[PDB]
Amino acid sequence: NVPYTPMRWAQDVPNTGVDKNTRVMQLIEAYRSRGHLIADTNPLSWVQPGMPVPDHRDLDIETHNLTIWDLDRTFNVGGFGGKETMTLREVLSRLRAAYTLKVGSEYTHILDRDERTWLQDRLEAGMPKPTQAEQKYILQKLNAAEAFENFLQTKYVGQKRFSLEGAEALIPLMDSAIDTAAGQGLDEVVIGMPHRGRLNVLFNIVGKPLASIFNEFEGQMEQGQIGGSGDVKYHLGSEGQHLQMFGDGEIKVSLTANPSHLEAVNPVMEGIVRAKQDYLDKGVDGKTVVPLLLHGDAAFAGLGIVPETINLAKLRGYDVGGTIHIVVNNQIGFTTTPDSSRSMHYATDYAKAFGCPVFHVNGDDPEAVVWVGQLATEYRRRFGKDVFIDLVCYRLRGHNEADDPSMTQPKMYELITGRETVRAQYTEDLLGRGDLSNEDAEAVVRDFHDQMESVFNEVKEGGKKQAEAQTGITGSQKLPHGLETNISREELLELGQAFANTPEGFNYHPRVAPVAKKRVSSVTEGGIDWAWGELLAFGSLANSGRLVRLAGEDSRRGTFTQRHAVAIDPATAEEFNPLHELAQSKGNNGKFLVYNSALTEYAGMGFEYGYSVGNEDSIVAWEAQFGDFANGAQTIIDEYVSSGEAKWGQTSKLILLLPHGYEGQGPDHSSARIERFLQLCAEGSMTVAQPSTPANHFHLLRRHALSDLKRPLVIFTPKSMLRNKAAASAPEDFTEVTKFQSVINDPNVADAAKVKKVMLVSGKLYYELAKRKEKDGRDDIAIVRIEMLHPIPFNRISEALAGYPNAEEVLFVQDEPANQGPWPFYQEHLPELIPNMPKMRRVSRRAQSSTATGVAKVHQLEEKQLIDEAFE
Amino acid sequence: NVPYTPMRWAQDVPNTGVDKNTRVMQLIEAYRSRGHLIADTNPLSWVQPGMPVPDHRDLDIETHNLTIWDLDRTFNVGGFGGKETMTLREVLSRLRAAYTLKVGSEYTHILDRDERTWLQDRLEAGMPKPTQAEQKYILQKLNAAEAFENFLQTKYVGQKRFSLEGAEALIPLMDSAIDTAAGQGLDEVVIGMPHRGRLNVLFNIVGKPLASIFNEFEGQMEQGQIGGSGDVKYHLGSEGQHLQMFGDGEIKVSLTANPSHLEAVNPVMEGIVRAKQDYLDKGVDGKTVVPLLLHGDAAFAGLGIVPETINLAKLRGYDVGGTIHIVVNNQIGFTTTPDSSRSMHYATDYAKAFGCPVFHVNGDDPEAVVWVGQLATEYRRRFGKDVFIDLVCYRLRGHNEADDPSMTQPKMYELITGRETVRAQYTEDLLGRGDLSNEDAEAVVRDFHDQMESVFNEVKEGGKKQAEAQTGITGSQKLPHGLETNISREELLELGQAFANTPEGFNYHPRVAPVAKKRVSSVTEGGIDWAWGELLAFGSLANSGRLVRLAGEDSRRGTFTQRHAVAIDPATAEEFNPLHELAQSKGNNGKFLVYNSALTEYAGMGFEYGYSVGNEDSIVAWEAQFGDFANGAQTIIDEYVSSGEAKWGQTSKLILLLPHGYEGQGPDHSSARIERFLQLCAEGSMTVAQPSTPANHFHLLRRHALSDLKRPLVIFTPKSMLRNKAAASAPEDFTEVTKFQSVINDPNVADAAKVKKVMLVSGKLYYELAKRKEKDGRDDIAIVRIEMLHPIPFNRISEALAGYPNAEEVLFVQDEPANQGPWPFYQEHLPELIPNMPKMRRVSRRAQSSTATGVAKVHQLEEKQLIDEAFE
Ligand SMILES: CC(=O)SCCNC(=O)CCNC(=O)[C@H](O)C(C)(C)COP(=O)(O)OP(=O)(O)OC[C@H]1O[C@@H](n2cnc3c(N)ncnc32)[C@H](O)[C@@H]1OP(=O)(O)O
Ligand SMILES: CC(=O)SCCNC(=O)CCNC(=O)[C@H](O)C(C)(C)COP(=O)(O)OP(=O)(O)OC[C@H]1O[C@@H](n2cnc3c(N)ncnc32)[C@H](O)[C@@H]1OP(=O)(O)O
Ligand SMILES: Cc1ncc(C[n+]2csc(CCOP(=O)(O)OP(=O)(O)O)c2C)c(N)n1
Ligand SMILES: Cc1ncc(C[n+]2csc(CCOP(=O)(O)OP(=O)(O)O)c2C)c(N)n1
Ligand SMILES: [Mg+2]
Ligand SMILES: [Mg+2]
Repeated sequence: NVPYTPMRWAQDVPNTGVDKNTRVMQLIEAYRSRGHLIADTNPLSWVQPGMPVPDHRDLDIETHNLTIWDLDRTFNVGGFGGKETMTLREVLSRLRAAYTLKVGSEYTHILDRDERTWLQDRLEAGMPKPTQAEQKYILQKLNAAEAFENFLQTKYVGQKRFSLEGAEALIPLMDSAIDTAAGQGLDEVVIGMPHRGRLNVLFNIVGKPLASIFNEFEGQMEQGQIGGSGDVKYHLGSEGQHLQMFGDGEIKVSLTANPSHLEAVNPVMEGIVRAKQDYLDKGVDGKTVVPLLLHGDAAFAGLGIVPETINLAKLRGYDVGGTIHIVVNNQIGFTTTPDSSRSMHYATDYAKAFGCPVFHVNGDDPEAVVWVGQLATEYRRRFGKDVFIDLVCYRLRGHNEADDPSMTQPKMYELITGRETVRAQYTEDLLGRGDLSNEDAEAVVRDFHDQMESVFNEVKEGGKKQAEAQTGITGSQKLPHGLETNISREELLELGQAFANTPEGFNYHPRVAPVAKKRVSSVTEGGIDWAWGELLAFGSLANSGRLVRLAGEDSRRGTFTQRHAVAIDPATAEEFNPLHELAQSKGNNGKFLVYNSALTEYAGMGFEYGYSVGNEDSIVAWEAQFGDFANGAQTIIDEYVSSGEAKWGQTSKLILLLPHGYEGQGPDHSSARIERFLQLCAEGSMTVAQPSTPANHFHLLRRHALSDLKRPLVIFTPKSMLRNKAAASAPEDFTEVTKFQSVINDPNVADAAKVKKVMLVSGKLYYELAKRKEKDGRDDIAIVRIEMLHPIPFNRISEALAGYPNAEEVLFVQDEPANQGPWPFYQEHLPELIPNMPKMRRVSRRAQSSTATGVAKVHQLEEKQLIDEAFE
Repeated sequence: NVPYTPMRWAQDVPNTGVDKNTRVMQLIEAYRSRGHLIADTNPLSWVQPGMPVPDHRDLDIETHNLTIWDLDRTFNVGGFGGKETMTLREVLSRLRAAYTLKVGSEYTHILDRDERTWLQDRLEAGMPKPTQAEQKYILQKLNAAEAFENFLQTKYVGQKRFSLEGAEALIPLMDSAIDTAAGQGLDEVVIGMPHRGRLNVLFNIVGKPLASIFNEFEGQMEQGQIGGSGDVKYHLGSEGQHLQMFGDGEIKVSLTANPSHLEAVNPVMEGIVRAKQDYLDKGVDGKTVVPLLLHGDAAFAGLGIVPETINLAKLRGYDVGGTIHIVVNNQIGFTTTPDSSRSMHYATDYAKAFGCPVFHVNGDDPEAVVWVGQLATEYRRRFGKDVFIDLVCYRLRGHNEADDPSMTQPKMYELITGRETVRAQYTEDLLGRGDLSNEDAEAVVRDFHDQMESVFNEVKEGGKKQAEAQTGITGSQKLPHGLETNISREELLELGQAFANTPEGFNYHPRVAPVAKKRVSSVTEGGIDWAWGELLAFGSLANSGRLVRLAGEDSRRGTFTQRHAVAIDPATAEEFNPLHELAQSKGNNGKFLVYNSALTEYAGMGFEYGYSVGNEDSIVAWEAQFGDFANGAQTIIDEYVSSGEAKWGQTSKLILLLPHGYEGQGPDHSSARIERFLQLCAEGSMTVAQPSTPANHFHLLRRHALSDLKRPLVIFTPKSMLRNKAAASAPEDFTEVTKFQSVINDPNVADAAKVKKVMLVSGKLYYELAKRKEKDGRDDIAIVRIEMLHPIPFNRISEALAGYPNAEEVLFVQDEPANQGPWPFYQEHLPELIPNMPKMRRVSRRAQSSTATGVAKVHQLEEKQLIDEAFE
């Protein structure tokens, strides 16, 4: 059992052609670059049958024209090993000790010279010898891990727990990293992980009490929100403190909630870290909250969310100072082996796309694992980049504790069954080298087992409660009754002037300058458009002292060239942000931050959800280029935004801005899928709206921000109505009207006793129906708008309908096909809530498999047909 | 304007320490590895503010301790340039000519020695000088590209076309690759691409007639399916032939349809290629259909689907022999620059994760572009791997032709406006070197313009038609009336025996052997379970002579350990596939292929959809581990599966198998979201079913496969009912019952005149209601099952209800919450279709924000409450 190729027999060769010093330098370079291919990093003596084996002929002395006859000759090595001269025997010895034992390293692909040199120097010095106290501490942590698993196995046999047996070195690795961070003087560590070994990390790293975990197994579950539904035990989070064992440091440790969908926590935990860093406010030399992210081997190589999130690492609105990644490589999926899971040689090969170092370590050598953890945390602090650790280990049982792995992997489980554990091997090694006594080794085991037995008995004394029905979360938060959302006239004029107070030698672009002038004059003469209404809302909130963040694709300029929140000078390329300047000059330390995202919907929306959870007092909004591209983030909508409160008691106030409207641009530029969002709504989970005037958009945003109702808000924004002059607003609507309106009654009814038809509408189709009513002189019709879709404002609709006492019909008019839009939701729910209402009649487009037509002339024909049908 | 650092002044250094020959060899290695960092590959003299500049100090002679005084000394170079000895002046000259001009190359990261040597040899030989005929051919293609763009600009000013101006060298690059493939003797080339330059590729590469394109611009659109809705002009496909210009070769060229969602065509086009290769059947040395895939720079770096699809390249059921990738790098997104789009230095850095070569080429040197195209196609044929080309160019106008790019990128568009085009530069170069006459150069332009003018006039003679309403696609395909789907008794016994005809020294695993015995005995004694019913269906179809493909996560064994389609011997690890053996021994050349996928839902389902389009006569099925993970493939469901026929006239017969059932395993292991699928259904777009007996599943699959209705099928499969003994089937149900049943009436009604309540149910809740009815002895109830959900079998439901003439109530019973499951769909539609039916009454769980509870005791309490409410 020796891992190297034997020395071969050959004749001595002449020193002609390429000199032999050149050949020894090429050998040094080959080991530094490719020595990881023959390193002792696998605990099993296992080669997977269907995977390609890379060529490693570069690592034998025959390929470089050297021979056994050169081993005692002396060569120039140019500073290698801190020496100018050396023998080939000593060169080989040093290379093999540094690159071929229990740690394999990849770092030669890095482009910067100072980075490479730092790693090379530390990797060739070697691992320093640890003290006896340190060694005993590693043994205590290994014992805790294994003991906890065995206890649960014995007391709860059938129950599913996802054990860590085979990979117990994870606990001392995570402990090493957190300890190093506490020594550097940082503030917090945030963890995200999957199912494998979660209950073990909660108890041994985060500090969740043991009574809580035993209660969970007996069927008593802690309640997050009053009337909530809950979730399984390996999807929950917690908080705690960590004290340095040999130091005076202290750090805070947190773990975040997640669903079963793998790798969906990656963008969410990045956002939590960014929000916490922004609140501390320590600058460019700060970045004092550390992200620690755990993965599995199959998931890391397979799912596309992983590289999509790593791509945000060095961008302006997303940087968090680097991420420490740990991949638990146990050489198997569920029933699938690596040959069917990836086309890369290693699972951690995405690192080479981003220019980052990788460390592969054997999971049966605990002292090497502790060294790699320390070295990774130091690299992050100095260079501010991502680092990857690959922990090679195995899985002792099946995927869960009810599965038999021998059915599909017979030969692999011949090597696994009946091994000795990592705790047993380490105890034997220390007793051999005289580093520990037997009394000590026996106390370590006895003490921990007594502790667990004590707690267990205490938990069984208390009787078990019986099951009870879950009530719901509708009334668990209060509604803001009697809140006024209008600003003063002085405040409005100041916001207007912000766009005239340019810096010293700044000029606008000729096509942007008219927009600025109109903003300054409109706050006194009238004609405020949609974009200006939105910015007035965010600006007012930033003045009062809040952090406002807006992110999305092309969101600084706007997709439809409507926003202009940051302007650029054509001559010098200088930037200007008016509303941020005004906010910083009022002495409440408010901020208005606008960012252009990368081209992603899954990672984008996930990052903003995380930001809202990490800072409860910020106002965050994510914008989509068109609302039709939000189905690329369906996982986030279904697993976090729509259902997080009912499952975990985690609340958010994220704002989604989704453009919507039927205008003839085709099936992928027409609908944001209102019907889908209204399906997800129940128990008052979130608010859904489609306003028709800039002032009403202003009031909706301000009510959300100033209330104490911590639930999300989904708005359906316009595309063509942005520049419609019948939709503009007057200044009195921002300063004398006090509240948001959910139903707007018809403003052009001469006499209410002559009405015989009522039309209900939502959105931009109002302005067409109104136009036609004026042209044809119809005094028997009244058009009523619905601005808030969920919840249903049934008291207001009832009040409006009651105002027309001679009505015989009610029509519901929409632009969308009959199986889309708000009609399905309203035809089900509204008749129950208003019993005395006449039967409703739909007027819409026919039902379709796609969203809309692809021909423009057909679109125009359909619209004419629709409006004609509405007016008999 | 010289691109190199000037030679510096220094003193001569002594030849001591590290020898100077060693230093010259290190310089050669540095240029081979990192010389692309200073290559002349950008047509503009532009450096983006905000992007990091890599260190390239390795490329100057000072860092290797050499000086101007060494330039005329002679050194040993070890075969470089085919010489044993050389001067430092000649070394530098050769390195600069190979690695620093118009082509930059990355290949030193490849692990195989033979690959590296092949590339190195061809890259240092240089580009061979082309003939005059070849040069004139390149000029014809450049002219065609530019001329077409200018014509459309002049005749249709406002209309959106997404021009290729700035990147016209793409047309000769694609032509070079297709020409090389025709010389190798291959069969087809399949293309997938986005919006940028699509109408140009359709006319100049694929051969779509010009009349068709002009008609599109005048509003006359070609119809795909009778009564279809359509799509915009830059989302359509076509077919054609390509003849070799200087050869006797011929090849077929195809382009595939796609939606606006970027990069969603990547898995679909890979599947099309695999299906075509399988039909030709030329073996391991075949792989004679070439995939050619075009991207944009922002999309390639940002979206996660790209690396997820590249990861399938070398896997057993997905390999297609390599893919040629082209990235059109025009240095801008929409309004976003590379500094805000990626954290990699180049857009093509994912190549380094997979071990593949990259070529960067200047888009204003057309002869170099043609060389790189040829070299890439040769590399693919020899090594069978992926290859990446980065074409560096610019965008002349805005994102579309209605946008002003100076608002946000002022300095970049100072360099672009008023340049001379690539056609103009190339014409000037050839006239200078005496390679072309003026008469020739003028004829090239005049001839092409005359051709276009001719066609245009012809198109305007014919009058324009007026718009007409679109009718729908419901009746465009026929239903299989009078088809019988039963097999013979002889066929059933033969299928059974397949599991007894083991190879010579094969034995089953002890926990798999009972399953095999039961399969052999059940075909004569009874008790056939769910999994065996499914396999009997697929086996029968493979016997008749069809290719059957089943793919999914852990689909060979089954997630619930139920299928065992391939078995493994514990002693030797040999594999056995019974139903494939039987099919190949019947002389119709049938196949049963089962594969375990990687851990992906987006790339998995996309690949299977593509397979169904590439071979219309195959039976393809994709399986999900649980139906709750299908929201990771929402793009494919919404943009391709649900709506492809109505948009493009593209038909498919894919089968989706989605596990579903409420059993107490929590919110991410309970629902496949039936409500979402029933929203997408209209115009008879696809079939949705939830069967309750193995025989009925058998008949459903066989009706789909033997009919001529080319639409998809979505089935909701069980988890616990897999092993329920009340659900098993007898042999007569496969051999004497002729058809599939859509409604199953109650089999335990003594007297039909005493019934006073009818219950409607679907799925596994039947077996609980039936149980209770027997226990309590209720003769006033009848339970009726619905097996096909869409379309609605309203004639059968009417017939069943009419059989009970004294009924007073109808109850609809489901397990799902009230805002989920089939109730929303049925409460809307069923009362209209059956006017005389009593009012329906719901019995279900309450409405919820999440799918299900997380506590198991609460689940049991809810189920009891539900069934009690049903029975008064
Ligand atoms: C979904 C959520 O965010 S929590 C909703 C929880 N409640 C329910 O779902 C119970 C059933 N629903 C209902 O009774 C109705 O839909 C209601 C009460 C929410 C609204 O019905 P109406 O009375 O017709 O609506 P109206 O617009 O008059 O609202 C009344 C008050 O509620 C407030 N309000 C209503 N919806 C919201 C909301 N989403 N956010 C904040 N305040 C709200 C209004 O500001 C108003 O305050 P005021 O009394 O100071 O003027
Ligand atoms: C969605 C698709 O795949 S195409 C559907 C197109 N048609 C429509 O949508 C029109 C409206 N729909 C209807 O009228 C009804 O829903 C129907 C006609 C589909 C079924 O009505 P019912 O008579 O209640 O159902 P039933 O199951 O008895 O169907 C009768 C016949 O239709 C056939 N059939 C029904 N649905 C399908 C289907 N999805 N695939 C194949 N055959 C089908 C049955 O095989 C049967 O054939 P048979 O006459 O040889 O016995
Ligand atoms: C997105 C998604 N797809 C599929 C699954 C089903 N699933 C659960 S565990 C698992 C295997 C995970 O393998 P690996 O990442 O190696 O985890 P390990 O069991 O080794 O810790 C799969 C496919 C899932 N939960 N989420
Ligand atoms: C999935 C998705 N997200 C967003 C968009 C919106 N969109 C259309 S084009 C575009 C920019 C594409 O940039 P690039 O890939 O460089 O293309 P180019 O215009 O340079 O050809 C974006 C974000 C889209 N169509 N699809
Ligand atoms: Mg694993
Ligand atoms: Mg681009």
